[PDB]
Amino acid sequence: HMPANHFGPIPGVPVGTMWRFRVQVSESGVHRPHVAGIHGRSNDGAYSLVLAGGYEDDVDNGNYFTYTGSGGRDLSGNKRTAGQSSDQKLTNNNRALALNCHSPINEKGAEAEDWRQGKPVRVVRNMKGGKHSKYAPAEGNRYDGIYKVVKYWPERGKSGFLVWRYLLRRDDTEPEPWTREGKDRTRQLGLTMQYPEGYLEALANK
DNA sequence: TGCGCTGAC
DNA sequence: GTCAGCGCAATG
Repeated sequence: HMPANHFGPIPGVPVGTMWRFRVQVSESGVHRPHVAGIHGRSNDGAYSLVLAGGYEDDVDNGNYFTYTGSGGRDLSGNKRTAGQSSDQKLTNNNRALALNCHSPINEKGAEAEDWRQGKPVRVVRNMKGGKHSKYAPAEGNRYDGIYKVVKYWPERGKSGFLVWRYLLRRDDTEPEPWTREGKDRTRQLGLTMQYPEGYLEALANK
């Protein structure tokens, strides 16, 4: 098993792989947290993240995307999601993603000096991101490859509350699964949606 | 809309 | 131990 702090691609899991549920993506090692959008360690960096349309400030343009940090929410009442209700902070997961940027951690945001030297982040796109993105898969989760953090900065989001934003750019030798070349690669690799054992059965009989 | 669960600390 | 949390096959 790859360690939890493994940076980079997971051996045996090619770009284009698909899983129906987040828990499955977690077991693959691609994105360990089954809920959180970012998997990171505040004093190391972020190993992966998921675009699932959970934050209104996310902007997905394929090879480039602006990701939103987590937090700035009031999850009281034993919740896991809510609208913005407070300013986000460059701590925990947000500090982790910032560390991937090839530049000294800056409390006011920073820009990378040769973004390609930054730490790699595995990116997964979820179907729920399809309401505001033409790159999200129609179903489940899809591993889209390695991206790097070009820069990050704070600014008020659509809600009026401060949010941390990150510009990610793809840096992977395998083709993007959404392009013509990528769909051919997926076909060539024979990749198909991974469902839990007995899921389809419980779906049909249902 | 709240629960069981997992990773970070 | 405590807390964060881009889930969800659930439930009204």
